[PDB]
Amino acid sequence: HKSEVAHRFKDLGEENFKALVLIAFAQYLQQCPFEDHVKLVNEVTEFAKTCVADESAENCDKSLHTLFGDKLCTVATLRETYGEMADCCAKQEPERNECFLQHKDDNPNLPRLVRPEVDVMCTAFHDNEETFLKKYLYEIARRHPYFYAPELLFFAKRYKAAFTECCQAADKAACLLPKLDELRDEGKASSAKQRLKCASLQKFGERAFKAWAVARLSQRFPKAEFAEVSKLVTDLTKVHTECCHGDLLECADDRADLAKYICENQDSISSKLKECCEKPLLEKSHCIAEVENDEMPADLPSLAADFVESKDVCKNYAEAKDVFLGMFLYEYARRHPDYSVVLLLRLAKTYETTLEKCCAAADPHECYAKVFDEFKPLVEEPQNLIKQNCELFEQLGEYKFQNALLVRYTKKVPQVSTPTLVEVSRNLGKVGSKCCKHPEAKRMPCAEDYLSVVLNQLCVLHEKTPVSDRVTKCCTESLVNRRPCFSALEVDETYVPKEFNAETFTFHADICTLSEKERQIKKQTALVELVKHKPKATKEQLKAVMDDFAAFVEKCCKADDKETCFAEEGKKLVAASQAAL
Ligand SMILES: O=C(O)[C@](F)(OC(F)(F)C(F)(F)C(F)(F)F)C(F)(F)F
Ligand SMILES: O=C(O)[C@](F)(OC(F)(F)C(F)(F)C(F)(F)F)C(F)(F)F
Ligand SMILES: CCCCCCCCCCCCCC(=O)O
Ligand SMILES: CCCCCCCCCCCCCC(=O)O
Ligand SMILES: CCCCCCCCCCCCCC(=O)O
Ligand SMILES: CCCCCCCCCCCCCC(=O)O
Ligand SMILES: [Br-]
Repeated sequence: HKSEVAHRFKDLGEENFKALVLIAFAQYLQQCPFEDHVKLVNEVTEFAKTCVADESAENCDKSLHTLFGDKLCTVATLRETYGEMADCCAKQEPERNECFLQHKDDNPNLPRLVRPEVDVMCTAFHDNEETFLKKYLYEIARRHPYFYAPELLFFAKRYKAAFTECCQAADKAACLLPKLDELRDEGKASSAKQRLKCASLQKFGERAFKAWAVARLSQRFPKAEFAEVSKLVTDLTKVHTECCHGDLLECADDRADLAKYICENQDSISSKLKECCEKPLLEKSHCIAEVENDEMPADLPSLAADFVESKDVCKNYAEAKDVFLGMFLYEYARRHPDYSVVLLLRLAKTYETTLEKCCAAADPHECYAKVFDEFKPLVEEPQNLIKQNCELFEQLGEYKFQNALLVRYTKKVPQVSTPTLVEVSRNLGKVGSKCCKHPEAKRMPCAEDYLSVVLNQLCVLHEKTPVSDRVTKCCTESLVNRRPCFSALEVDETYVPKEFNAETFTFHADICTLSEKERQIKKQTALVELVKHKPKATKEQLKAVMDDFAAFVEKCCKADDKETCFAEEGKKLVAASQAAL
């Protein structure tokens, strides 16, 4: 096509084009005001319309990379505001585009966004909806400059739907606030997930990424042949490498080309792609990544024929070790969508270690005859953990389950800050809430999706502020051994009980006026501090103190005089608690 800008406008549509141009500029000019960005979008949009009317109009034949760079270099305050970045304007393309990619700021030093009152939000949405939504699209994009632009737009459309339905309801807040809390949690997870994959591609390697992909794609597309899975995996690895380099237009085109191939080869891939493949180009790649797993071929044979019995195991392996191990992973994963990818990789590393030892031993066939038995323990450990934890959750409920986790983790690593302990424990209790609702066959995959991001954030915080070598060890082990390591941590036998401090256990009536959330965190912060002072306390002993405290609040929160109840009846609860322990 002669005009890329015209081709994108016609393909995306005016509304979507204007929103993506706003996000693109906001992620590079993170310190320019919203009104400045609106003017840029309108200037690029009117030029695009000139090219849609006549593709041979001036500058309509230029690259979108050249047009983006030219506009960035027209900003008059560029040097004074961004310094080094302005020096990219002295370079020619393609060196200027690479220079801009290298000078984007990951940490904008900006104040946190404060959720306004519902009525203020709903009044703003009504009087000027586009302004309200684009202002917040700008605020988020400047704060998250590496978040894939098309996905941020998909979240904005979700936010629009929440405000449209809730701002005209009877209890707006009861409708909207639970939705904004869900969208925020989903957005933070996607950001962390996007950055984690790129950091993994560099730390663990391309071979490692490809094993992960073979396993996941064989679970989603079980009827596809190994060679189609191997093709999609080779292509998916190229898209991830480009996307992780940072260029949005290059990432979007690679992703779209792969979507086009998948949709032109559905009969050779999956029966669940019909609707994703009818959707517009902007949403096709996203839809495919969320597609449900296809049913597997009804009768599939045992894996022992080709992987244990056949006399040609060591021969087929030596011919191409990674192809053979990939075929094993493909065959095991297609049959086990109920497993985590990391479990399937543990089973693959066990077969590889076994073949490496037995294929060079006096008698190989006998040496590896019982390999499938080495897989049973690896499968039951994660399976039992899921059942045990999902059972304890059902008997307790989210908050109490979170509190059961709090005591467990505080005793395992008591050096961790009380705030870090409370958040991690609350987050993990949420994974259990959501995943334990899914059925047994989707629980382990659910847990992996969320634990991957919960644990890496924990390991990121620990790198910055290290406190335990045992956490460092688990955080610096093979990613296949990360969760098993954390789960194997035992109660710290070396920790010295923290010294008592009355204030930490001093409570006021301000608690009765707090939200459920703020009140839960206050109590949980105190439970952490209790276990830190009395780490040898038994579950019978702690339940007693917790039962006594609970009875204290309800009472002093119901007493004609409260400020005194909390003070007097609180000096007794503490002294009796100290004695029981
Ligand atoms: O396979 C793993 O090791 C895994 F990471 O954890 C786990 F199995 F889900 C688990 F063990 F944490 C539990 F408790 F949730 F089962 C997951 F999530 F990848 F499966
Ligand atoms: O695996 C564990 O021991 C772990 F505690 O997670 C967990 F137990 F699986 C869980 F409780 F978070 C749940 F809900 F997923 F089951 C942790 F911290 F190691 F990941
Ligand atoms: C990501 C695109 C968002 C555009 C619309 C956002 C509207 C919600 C504003 C209030 C949310 C503030 C952040 C929060 O939920 O804590
Ligand atoms: C695309 C087909 C072959 C490419 C990838 C197959 C590699 C086999 C993985 C065996 C090692 C698993 C452990 C790991 O890398 O994390
Ligand atoms: C000059 C500003 C250019 C901004 C245009 C950005 C276009 C990105 C949208 C590409 C469509 C998404 C493709 C995909 O992810 O499958
Ligand atoms: C060493 C003296 C400790 C003071 C006693 C108060 C400790 C209770 C804090 C945790 C309460 C648990 C909350 C709950 O069960 O709902
Ligand atoms: Br910490």
